[PDB]
Amino acid sequence: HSSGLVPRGSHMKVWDYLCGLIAADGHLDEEGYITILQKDRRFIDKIVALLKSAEIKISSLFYDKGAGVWKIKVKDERLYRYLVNNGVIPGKVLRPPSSAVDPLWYIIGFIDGDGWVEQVVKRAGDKSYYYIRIGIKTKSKELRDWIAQTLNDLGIRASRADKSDGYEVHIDGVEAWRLVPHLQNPTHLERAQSVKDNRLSLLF
Ligand SMILES: [Cl-]
Repeated sequence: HSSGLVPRGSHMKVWDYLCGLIAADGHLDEEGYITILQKDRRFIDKIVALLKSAEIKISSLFYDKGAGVWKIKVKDERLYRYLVNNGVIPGKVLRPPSSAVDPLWYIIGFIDGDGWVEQVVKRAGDKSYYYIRIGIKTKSKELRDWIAQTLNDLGIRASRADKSDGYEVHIDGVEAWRLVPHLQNPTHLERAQSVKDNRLSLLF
């Protein structure tokens, strides 16, 4: 019984997921093209499969040797319009998506596109307990604020931290484990699993 995939069918979430993914890792250009950038090729493969599923044709897929990333080029008017109507501004500060986008699925997409998984440590009676943190960093304060407030509204606790080079939202411990099954980025999934390797993990 296979799960943890981006939903399809009558309650599909492909576009909502892609909205967050592309907001995180994409750029829309003057010509009407969407370019999705990812370093990790096995994640690239999953994106390609999702786009195929949505009937979105790929114009090109090429490894930018300079930047060190794979670029998926897409030329699709309906997708381009959907994206620009959900805070994905063309050029080179993002806005939150509208109410019509499934917020949980946009946020998962965004985590997959540009978030990270790390192990943090809580110090208790002279011992170090490890637990996972999912983090997003963005230059848009408005988007960061919305991600945090939106997760809080869903009942998934999130905190905020302001860094010299950007605005962070943190989803820790149990809260992160509530998102992991939905993440498509295999690097996230492996790093989450690594916390169990510690002799002292807070939750395992
Ligand atoms: Cl944990």
